[PDB]
Amino acid sequence: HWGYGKHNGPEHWHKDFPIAKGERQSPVDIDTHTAKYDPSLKPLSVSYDQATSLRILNNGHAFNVEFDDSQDKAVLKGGPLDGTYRLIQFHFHWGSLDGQGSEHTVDKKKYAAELHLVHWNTKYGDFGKAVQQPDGLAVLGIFLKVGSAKPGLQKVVDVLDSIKTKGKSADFTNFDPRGLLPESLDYWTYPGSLTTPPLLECVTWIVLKEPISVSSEQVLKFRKLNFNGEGEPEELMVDNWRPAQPLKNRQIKASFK
Ligand SMILES: CN[C@@H]1CN(c2cccc(OC)c2)S(=O)(=O)c2sc(S(N)(=O)=O)cc21
Ligand SMILES: [Hg+2]
Ligand SMILES: [Zn+2]
Repeated sequence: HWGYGKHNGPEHWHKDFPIAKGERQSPVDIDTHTAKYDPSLKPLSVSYDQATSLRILNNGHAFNVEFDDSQDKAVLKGGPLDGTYRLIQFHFHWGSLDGQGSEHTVDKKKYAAELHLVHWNTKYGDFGKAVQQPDGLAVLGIFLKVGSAKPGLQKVVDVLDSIKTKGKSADFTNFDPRGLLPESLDYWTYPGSLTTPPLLECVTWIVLKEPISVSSEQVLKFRKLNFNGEGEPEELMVDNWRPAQPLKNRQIKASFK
């Protein structure tokens, strides 16, 4: 199956998923000088106060924290969006070194990791239906740089022991995602896709200008996960990121000057 290795990495995905070569694929490099400042952009509205996390699991590609998206508990609104988007899960993409890991790049600069808070448009009924629409999902991209520790990430870090191998999951209730947000909500936005197969072009990418910083040992724990299941030969989960795709006939709007 697809993965991030030489024989099943991103440069092979198109063979099983032709959309890999589509017109609005992510991630892309964000050129700060050619991004158009759009004054008609509203501020983002991130309502994560009623967020209910439930479980965290290693799905072979990364660890995911899932939330109870049965009701509008943690929604994203405003910004370039029209409609309410419910939070369903969040994951990370990191590297084997501190100078790579982010999918999106700013002026060709890569960050240690990138957090993705995934939401689906509520006018579509369920996630399954949202993925069949050009405006079905909204993903909040947040870069992570190495520096001081982010206290809000530590709770996630401690539990990685329990989900070391593919398929393992653990209960992860009462987690407040608000602790992983930067001070500023200034963003860049553009229409794109999922960065992993099936590579569907249903996403409105909202990438924040301000990155959060985590410690060296915090991201270190990330690199100790396993792509493989228990028993199989160990394959360290690192560099689970896709390289930037051509921007093509698209424009990146900035919510700031
Ligand atoms: C592996 N695909 C990931 C999980 N998803 C998924 C799960 C079930 C079905 C499906 O499509 C039919 C997609 S997902 O939509 O939550 C996302 S979003 C995303 S990223 N890096 O672009 O943010 C990676 C994945
Ligand atoms: Hg779509
Ligand atoms: Zn992602």
